[PDB]
Amino acid sequence: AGADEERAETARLSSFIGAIAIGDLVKSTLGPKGMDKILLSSGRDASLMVTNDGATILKNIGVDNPAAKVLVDMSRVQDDEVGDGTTSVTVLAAELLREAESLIAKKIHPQTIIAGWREATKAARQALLNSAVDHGSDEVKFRQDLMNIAGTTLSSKLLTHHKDHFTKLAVEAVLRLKGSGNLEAIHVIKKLGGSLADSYLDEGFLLDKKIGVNQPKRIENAKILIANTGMKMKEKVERILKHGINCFINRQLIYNYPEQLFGAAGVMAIEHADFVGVERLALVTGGEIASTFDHPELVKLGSCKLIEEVMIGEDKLIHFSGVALGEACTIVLRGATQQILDEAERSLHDALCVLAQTVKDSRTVYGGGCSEMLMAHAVTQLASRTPGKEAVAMESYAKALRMLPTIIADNAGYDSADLVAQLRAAHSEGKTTAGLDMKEGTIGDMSVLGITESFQVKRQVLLSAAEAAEVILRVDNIIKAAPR
Amino acid sequence: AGADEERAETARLSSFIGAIAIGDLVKSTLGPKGMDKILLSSGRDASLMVTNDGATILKNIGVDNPAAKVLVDMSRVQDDEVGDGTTSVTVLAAELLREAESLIAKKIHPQTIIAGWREATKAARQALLNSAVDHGSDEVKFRQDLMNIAGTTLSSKLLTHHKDHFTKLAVEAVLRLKGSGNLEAIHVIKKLGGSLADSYLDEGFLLDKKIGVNQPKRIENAKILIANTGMDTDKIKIFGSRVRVDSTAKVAEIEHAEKEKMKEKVERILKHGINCFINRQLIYNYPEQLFGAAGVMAIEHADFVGVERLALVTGGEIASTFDHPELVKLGSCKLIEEVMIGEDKLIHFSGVALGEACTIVLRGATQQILDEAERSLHDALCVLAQTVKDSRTVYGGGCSEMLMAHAVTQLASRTPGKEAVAMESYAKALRMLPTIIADNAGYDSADLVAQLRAAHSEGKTTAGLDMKEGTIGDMSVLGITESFQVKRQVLLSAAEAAEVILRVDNIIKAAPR
Amino acid sequence: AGADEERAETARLSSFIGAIAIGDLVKSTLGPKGMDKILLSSGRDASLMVTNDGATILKNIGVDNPAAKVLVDMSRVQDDEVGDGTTSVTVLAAELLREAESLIAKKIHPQTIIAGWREATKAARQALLNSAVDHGSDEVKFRQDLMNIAGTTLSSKLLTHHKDHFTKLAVEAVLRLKGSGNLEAIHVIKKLGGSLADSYLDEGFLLDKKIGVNQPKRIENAKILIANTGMDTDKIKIFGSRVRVDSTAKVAEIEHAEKEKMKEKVERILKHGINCFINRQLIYNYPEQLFGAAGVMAIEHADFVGVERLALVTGGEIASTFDHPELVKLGSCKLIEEVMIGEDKLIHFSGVALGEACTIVLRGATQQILDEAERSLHDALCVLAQTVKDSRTVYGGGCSEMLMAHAVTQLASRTPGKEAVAMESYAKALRMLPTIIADNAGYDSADLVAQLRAAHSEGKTTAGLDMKEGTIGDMSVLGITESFQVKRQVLLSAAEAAEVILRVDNIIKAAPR
Amino acid sequence: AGADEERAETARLSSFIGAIAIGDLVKSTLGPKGMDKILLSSGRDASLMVTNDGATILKNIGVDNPAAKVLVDMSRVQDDEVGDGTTSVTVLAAELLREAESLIAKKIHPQTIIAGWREATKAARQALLNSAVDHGSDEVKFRQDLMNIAGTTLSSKLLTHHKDHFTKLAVEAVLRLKGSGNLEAIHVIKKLGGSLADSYLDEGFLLDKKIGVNQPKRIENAKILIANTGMILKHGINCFINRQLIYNYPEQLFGAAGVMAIEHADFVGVERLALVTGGEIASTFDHPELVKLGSCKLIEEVMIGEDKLIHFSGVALGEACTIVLRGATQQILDEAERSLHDALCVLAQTVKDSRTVYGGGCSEMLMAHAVTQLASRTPGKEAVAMESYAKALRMLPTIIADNAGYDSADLVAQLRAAHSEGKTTAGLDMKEGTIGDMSVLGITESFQVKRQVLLSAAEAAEVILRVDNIIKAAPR
Repeated sequence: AGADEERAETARLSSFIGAIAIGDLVKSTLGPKGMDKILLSSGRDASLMVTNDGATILKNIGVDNPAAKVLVDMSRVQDDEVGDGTTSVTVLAAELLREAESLIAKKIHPQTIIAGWREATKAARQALLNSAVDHGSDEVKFRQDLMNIAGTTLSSKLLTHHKDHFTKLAVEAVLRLKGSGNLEAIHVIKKLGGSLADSYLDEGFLLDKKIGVNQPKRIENAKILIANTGMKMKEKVERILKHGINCFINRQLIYNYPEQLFGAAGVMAIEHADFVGVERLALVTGGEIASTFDHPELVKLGSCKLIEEVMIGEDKLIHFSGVALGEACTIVLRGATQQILDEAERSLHDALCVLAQTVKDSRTVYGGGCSEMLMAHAVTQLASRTPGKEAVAMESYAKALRMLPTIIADNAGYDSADLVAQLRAAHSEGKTTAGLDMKEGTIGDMSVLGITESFQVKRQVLLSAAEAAEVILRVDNIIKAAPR
Repeated sequence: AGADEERAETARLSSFIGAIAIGDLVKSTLGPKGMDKILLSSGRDASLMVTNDGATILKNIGVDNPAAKVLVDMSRVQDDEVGDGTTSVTVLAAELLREAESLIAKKIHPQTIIAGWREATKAARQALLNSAVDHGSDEVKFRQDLMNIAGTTLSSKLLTHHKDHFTKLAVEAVLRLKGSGNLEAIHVIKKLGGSLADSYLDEGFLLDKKIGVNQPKRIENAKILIANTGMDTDKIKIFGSRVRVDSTAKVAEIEHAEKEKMKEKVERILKHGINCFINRQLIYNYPEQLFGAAGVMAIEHADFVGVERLALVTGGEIASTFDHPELVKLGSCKLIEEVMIGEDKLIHFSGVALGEACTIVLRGATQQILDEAERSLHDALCVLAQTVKDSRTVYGGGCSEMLMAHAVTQLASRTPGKEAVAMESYAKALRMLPTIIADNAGYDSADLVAQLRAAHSEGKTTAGLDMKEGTIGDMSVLGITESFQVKRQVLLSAAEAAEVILRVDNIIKAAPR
Repeated sequence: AGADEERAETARLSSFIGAIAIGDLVKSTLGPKGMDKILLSSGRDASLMVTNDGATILKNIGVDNPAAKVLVDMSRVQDDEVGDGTTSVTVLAAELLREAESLIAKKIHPQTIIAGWREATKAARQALLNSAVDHGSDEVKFRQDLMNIAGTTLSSKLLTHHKDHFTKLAVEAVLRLKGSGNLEAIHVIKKLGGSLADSYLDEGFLLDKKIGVNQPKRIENAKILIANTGMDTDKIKIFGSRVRVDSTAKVAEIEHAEKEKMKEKVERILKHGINCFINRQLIYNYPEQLFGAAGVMAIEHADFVGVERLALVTGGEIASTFDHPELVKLGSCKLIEEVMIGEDKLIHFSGVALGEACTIVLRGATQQILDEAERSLHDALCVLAQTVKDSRTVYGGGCSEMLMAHAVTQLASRTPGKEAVAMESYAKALRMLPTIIADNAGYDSADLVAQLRAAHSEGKTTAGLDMKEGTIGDMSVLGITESFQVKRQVLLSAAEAAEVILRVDNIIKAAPR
Repeated sequence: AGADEERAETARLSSFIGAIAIGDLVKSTLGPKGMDKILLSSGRDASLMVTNDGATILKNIGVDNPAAKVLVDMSRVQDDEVGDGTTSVTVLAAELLREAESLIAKKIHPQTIIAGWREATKAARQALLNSAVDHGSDEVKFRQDLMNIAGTTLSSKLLTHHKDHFTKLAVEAVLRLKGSGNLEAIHVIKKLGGSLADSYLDEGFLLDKKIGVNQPKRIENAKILIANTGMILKHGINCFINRQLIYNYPEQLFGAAGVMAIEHADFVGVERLALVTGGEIASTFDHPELVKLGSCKLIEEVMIGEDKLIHFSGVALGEACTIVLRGATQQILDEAERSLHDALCVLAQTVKDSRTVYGGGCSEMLMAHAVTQLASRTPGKEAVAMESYAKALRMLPTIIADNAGYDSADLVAQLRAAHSEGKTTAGLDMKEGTIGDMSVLGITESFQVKRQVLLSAAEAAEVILRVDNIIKAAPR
C-alpha cells in the first residue's frame, strides 16, 4: 500500500539526483566544441542515435520514475518561439541544487529562500537590458544575411571547416521562404560528389527512386499522378494519353503490366514512393484526390513546369521543379566526398530553424560565452544588496554562471583552470565583444568571428530556469495516475 | 523469540506514539509556507491526491494496528460546523500525551486528571466572552469583505505572495451566494498557464471537454440534455461480428437502421430548441455530424461528478432512454459557451435561474503543485460562508491564544488540590501555538515566545504575531481575524478526542520478521 | 514456557495466572471512576473496539494459550437474568486463588477445603437481611428514580463526563415501561451533532427511511397503515424477467392487472384520510407515484422490530391483505414528520395516545466513541427495570463489603478444625474491593482502608467509601445504592466457578511443537 | 587481509581527517559563545583539564596516529611574537582542505594547486593597500586608543557585558609602557567587589600577603625595606618586604614597633616594586638608610570589596603601574588571566606598528568582495588556488554573527552590502544584532595580528598536501 511518500531531506535528494545526471551529458554539447553522443537499443528501437541537440534526446524517452521528464518537457515551448542555438537552459537549473546542501546548514525555512527566485527575475533584467544586441536587419540584406548565428549553431557541430560556408547558404533558403508559415516545406539531401563549395541550390523538390532500367530520360509540361491504391492496362492508357501524362508517383508496390506501358508512352513512374514526399508534393502541385482510376483529369491537379531525372555526377536522382505554390522548396547539397557529408544532413536542419527566428527577432547577443561571463561579474555585487534571507539564495545563482566558462573551454581541450581567470578579467573591463576562443585556447573578440546568439533564446532561458527550479521545491513528491 | 505482548508502561507508549507520528506530518501544514504531500497507496484508490489539508487526508485512510482512527473521524463533524483554517486541533491533542510521562510521577489517579478536560470546557468558555473579538459584516460590504481570515488561512501556505490576491477574490463568491440558504455547491479548478492576476471569475459552472472541431462557438437560452445511456449502438442481443458484406445492397439494411437513431435524435431535439447535450460516457459518431449542422454542442465522456452538481444548478432532469428530451428534461436557460481562458479552452455554464450553486476559477503557473491553488480555495471558501453566518470573529496571528494562556496560568496555583496540576498542564499548551507561527515564517522561535508574552501581558488584545515583521504588531491593521465558531468548537473537539486516547492504552501487534 | 506438559502442581499455576491477568483489566471497570480499554483485531473486526462491559469483550475474543475462556463463557447466563452493574463476579473468583499458595502449606485435602465456600453459603444467610437495606422503589418514585445504580453502572464507562446525565434520563424511560407491556418498545439511536446534553427524549418512535424526495413535508391527524404483505405483485409462476415486450399486443394484458392493485390502494386510502403508510419489506413502485399526489408519506422496507413497537404505540392494527384499511386499522394521530438532525436524514413519530412506549435519541459525532453510546445506554435500561421489581437494595461504594468482612473474620476463629482455615481465606477476599475503590479514587489506599473498617465496625450500614471525599462518608446522602439481585447471584456462582478449576488435575493436550 | 594500505588519494584522507577532527573542537571555542571542553589523561596527567584557548591545550601533548602535531607547534612562536586574539588560525587552515573535494572535479594538477600558496604570501600583501581600512593609531590616541581589537579578543570571552570597558582601560597602561622602556614591570590580578568601573588602575604595585595577626593595620609616611638575605626605629620604618623565609624572633619586635613586614614576597614583584620606589641596595643588615631608596606617599592594607590586599601607591617614577581587574568568580574568571596575557601583547605591537584595520569583521568582508576580482587578474592555474582562499573569508562573518545569538543568514546579506558600498567603517555589531558603524564603536585591529595570522593558516594547510605519508609500521 504505497508509492513514494518521501521525507524532507530524502525527498530533496531525489530532485538533486535527477539534475546531476542530465547536466554531464548536456555538458559536452554546449558551444562550438560540443560532442555527439550515441545511444544503443536492440529491440523495438533499431540503432545508436546520436541526437547532438540536448532537448531532442530527453523528450524521446522515459527511462525511469524520478522527476525530471516534466522539467524536460518545458524546454520544447522554449524551442517553439526561438529554438536551439546551444542547450544551456537545463544546466543552469541543475546547478541551483548543488548549494541546497549549503541550505541544510541554513537551519531554517527553505521557503523564504525561495524569494531568491524573485531575485533571479531582477538578475535576468540586468542581462536583458545590459549587454550585446545588434543595430539593423533591414530585410533580405546584402551582407547581413548571415555569417552570424547559423555559424554559432554550426560551430558546435564539428563539420565546421568548410561547413560554415553551407550555413551561409542557408539564409538564401530562408529568404525565399520567410514571412508567415514558420518552418516545414524544405527538403535536404546529401550527395557523394566533391566540390569546394560542398553545396548547390535547387529550384525544385528532390526524390531518389526509379521505375526501372527502361523509360525516357526527360519529360516537359509534366502532369503528376498520385495513387492511394496500387496498380486495367487499357483504362490506364486511354485516360493517360489524353492528359499527356509525363510522370506517375505511387506510394506503394506497382503492378508489372503498366510498367511496360509507361516506358513506350514517354511517362515516368515511381515505385514505393515515400508518403511524406508525396504529401509535400501535393502541396506543391496543388494536390488531388486519390481514388480509383477515375483519378486522371480534373480531380488531379498537375503542376506543369519541369520534372526530370538529373544525374549529379554519381547517384541517380529525380527532381520535381517549378511549383506554382512556392510555399515548398528543396535544396540539394554536393559535398567534399566525406562521411561528414552525412553529418551535413544533421547540420541543414539546424540551419533553417535558427535563421527563421533570427530574421523575425531582429536582435542578437554575442556568443561563445561572452554574455555569460559579464553577467557573472555583476551578480556577485547583487547578493550583497538583498536582505539576509534573499542574499544567500541570490549568491548561489550568481556562481552558477561560473560553470559555463569552464564547459566551453574544457570541450576545447585547453586547460579549464587557466581559462577562467583570463576570461573574467576581460569581461570585468567592460568589453561585451570579448569572449571565449576555443580554437585559440584563450580569449578573443567574438564579433570578428561572427558568432552571435538570438536575443530571444536568452530572454526565455533565464525566466524558465528560475520558475522550473521554483516549481520542484514547492512539491514534496509527484507522479499520479491510479489502477482500477 | 516472542509474540509482541505489551505490558502497562509500553502499552501507554503505543497510544503515545500514534499522537506523535501524526503531529510531525501535520505540523508542517500549519503556519506560512507548509510542505504539500501526495500519498499513493494502490488498492481501491483511484488517484494520487495531494492534500495539505489535514482533515481530508487523515479520514481517507485507516492505515494500521495502533489506535488513532477513532480520534480522526470526529474532526469531520467539526468541519460541518466550521472545522477549518489551519489544522491545529489534532496537534493540540497530541501534545497532551507528552505530560503523561510526568503523569506516572503523578502517582495518583489517571481519570481524576480527566476532570481537567471537562475543566477544558471551563477553558473553552473562558476563550468565549473574554477578549473583545471584533464586529462588522453588515451586507456585501466594501472593505471588511476580505484581507482577513482567508489571508491567514492562506498565510499558512507558500503561495501567499501572488496568492493573497486570490484569497481576496473568494469573498466576491460569498457575496453572490448571500441570502439564498447556507453553504453549498462550490467547485474550484486550476488552469495551466501563467498570468499576473492568476485567476478569473466566471458567472457560472466550469467544465473541460469539447464535442469536436466543428459546431457553433456559443449557444444562447440553452436547453441541457443528460443521458445515463450512451449514444452507441451495435452488439445488442444479435451479432454479425466485425462485418461488411459480399456486395453493395445488403450493406444498405444496416445503414438504414443507423439513420433511424440519427433521425430520432434530431426530430425530438429541434422542437425543444436544444442548445447543448452532455453525456456521461462514450458518444456514438453519427449524432456529431447532426449536432454540428443543427448548432448544438455535445460533450463526450463528461464526468459524472460535474453532472450531479450541474443538475442542482439547472433544476434537474430525469435521465432515461431517447424519450429523454422535451419535459422529462428540465434544462435551465441563459448562456452556455466556451470561453478562451488565457491559454487552455474551457466550457462555461452560466446564468442559472435557480442560483443556489456557483463556480470560481483559479489559474496559477502549470504544475502538479498548481493543484495547490485548489487546496487554498477550500480553505478560503469554507471560512467566508461562515463569516457571513457567524457575524463574529476573533483576532488572528495567535493574539487569542496568548491572552488565554495568561488567564489559565494564574488559575492553576489558585485552586489547591489534585485539580491544579491538571489545570496548569492545559495552560502551557497554548504556549506552543505562538511558537509554531514564528517557526514557519522564518524567524527564531525562542526569542518570539517571550517577547510576545510581554505585549499580551500588558493588556493589548489587538497586538499579535506578525509573521512578515518577524516580531509582533497590530493584527487589526493586517485585517487577519478568525471565525467565532471555529474557536468554540475547536476547544471542545480537542478535549473530547484527547480524553478517550489517554484513557485507552491496550495495543496488539503481530510480529518482527 | 516454550515446552509444556501439565502435572500436579504445575497445572494449578496456569489457572492461577489466568485469574490474575484478567483481574487487573476488569478491576478498573469497578466504581464511580472506571477505565475503558480498546482492542484491535483483523478478519471480522473493523477497528479497535472500546469495551467498557467486561462480559462483552471476554466473549468476543480468545487471544492466548492459557486457560480461562471457559470461565468467561458462564457469565453470559448471568447477564440475561440481570448481568450488569459493574463486573464484580470474575474479580472475586480470581482473588480466591491468591491464598491457594497458602493451601500447599496447608498440605492436606483441597477437596476438604472446598467445604469452605459451602460455609460461604452460611455467609450468604449471614448476609441475608443483615445490612439495613433500602426501603425505597415504591413505584415510579420521584427522587429515587435514579442517581443510583445506573450512575454506578455507567461510572466505569468512558462517557461519564456527560453520560451520567444520560443515565438519569433512562429511568424516565423505565417508568413508561412498567405495567402493560413486557420488555418491548424500546429503541434508541445516535446522531451527529455535538451538544452538552448529548441526548433527546422523544415522546414517540425514531425511524430513518424515506418514500422518495417528493411528498408533503409535514402530516397531521395522521393515520398509520402497516402491511405484512408487500405491495409488489408480478413474479409468481412465469416472471421471465423484467420486461419490455414485442410491440404493444401481449404485454397490455399484464399491466392492466397491475392497475387493479393501484386503484384498490387509493380508493380505500382516501376515505380514511391516511397520512402515513409503513410496510415491513419491499414496496411496489406504482403506488409511490400515487401517494405523492394524495399527500401521503410511506416507508419502504421498514424494519419489523421497529414496526411492532410502533403498533403498541399507535393503538395496534390487524395486518392482513389490502382489506387492512379503515376500522381494522387503528391509528394514533398526533404528529408524524421528517426532520433533518445535524447531518443524517431522519423522521420522527410523536404524540402517541397510549403513552406506554417512547424512544430516546442520542447525539455525538460518528466516531466509534459515538458507537460506544449505542450499547452504553443498553446497560442503563436493564438495571432500572430490576430496581422496580426487586424492591430490595444495598448500600453502594464498598459499604456492603466492609461490614461482611468484619463478621466473617469472627467465623474463622470461632469454628474449630478444618472449617476455620477455609473460612478465613474467603473473608480476606472481601478486603480488596474497598482497596480497589480507594486506588481509583486518587487517594492514598493505606489511610483509606484503616478509617473504612472503623466506620463499618461501629454499626452504620449507610457509611461507605467516598472517593470524592478521600475519606469515609455517608453513602445514603450521595444516593448510591446497589440492587439486591447483583449481590445474591454473585455469591451463588462464585462458588461454582471455583469448583470446576480445582476439582480436577491434568488437562490432556495441545503443544508448540 | 586488510592491515592498512594508503597512497595519494587515500594518503590525502588521513591528512584531511586530522584537520577536520581539530576543527570541530576548536570552532566551539571561537566567538562570544565559545565553549569549554574537558580532557582526561593518564601518565603524568593527574585529572581532567579544561583549557578555553586552543593554543595552550594543543601543545601540551600528542594523541595519535593521524598527522597534526607538527601543524600545532607553529602557533606558540606566533603567540610569542604577537599572540592569541581569538583562536582562529587553525580553523582557517582546516577549511582550506574542504575544497580538495572540489579539486578532483577540476581534474588538472593537484601539485601545482600547491604553487597557489606563494600566491597567498602575495595575497596577505594584497589584503593590504587595495582595500583602505586604517586611517589611525597616531599616538596615545584620543577616542581610538581602545574599544578596539581588544574588544574583539574579548568578544569570544563571556565577561564582555562589563569586560569590554576593562579592555578599553588596558591601552592606557600600554601608552605609559611605550618607548625605549622595555616590556617589563606590569602586574595584574583580580578582586571581588562592587562599583561600575569594575576595575581600578593604580599608581603603584599590588601584592597579597600578611605578616601575621599581631601587626599594625595601617602605616603612613611609609619607608620600604627590601633584603636579598633572609632574616629600624631611626628610619621610621613602616613596611619591610623580603623575598624569602623570615625568621620568627624579629616578628614579635615588628608588631609592637608599628611596622608591617611581608614573608616570602615573590622576587618578580619585589624587582618591579624596586623600579617603582626608586630601588634599593639589597645587602646584609647594613641595608637601612641611604643605601635604601624608599618612596613615601602611602602603603596600606585595603579591603577592595571583600578580601584584604596591600596596595603600594603614589609612585614618583611613574614608569611602571599595576592593573587590579575584577570578576564574578569561576574557572571562567581564570580566563581573564588568559585574556590578560593576550591583551598585553596586542598593545605593545600597536605602539610601534603605527598601523591598524577596522575590527568586528569589517576587514574580512571588504577583502572578500575584492579577492573575488584578484584571482581573475592572475593567470588561471594560479587563480583557482587564490579564489578558493577568497571564498574561505565568507565563514568569518558568519562565525562572528552565529555566536552573537542572532540569525547568521540574515547577517551575511546585510553585511556584504555595506562593504560593497565602500565605507570601511561599517561592520558586524554583535551588540546590535545587525550591521552598524564600527568606528563609532571604535574597534580597530592591530596590523601584526592580520599579517601573521595569514602566515600561520598557510603553513598549517601546506603540510597536509605536500607530504604523501606520515606513518610507520615495522611488521614486514
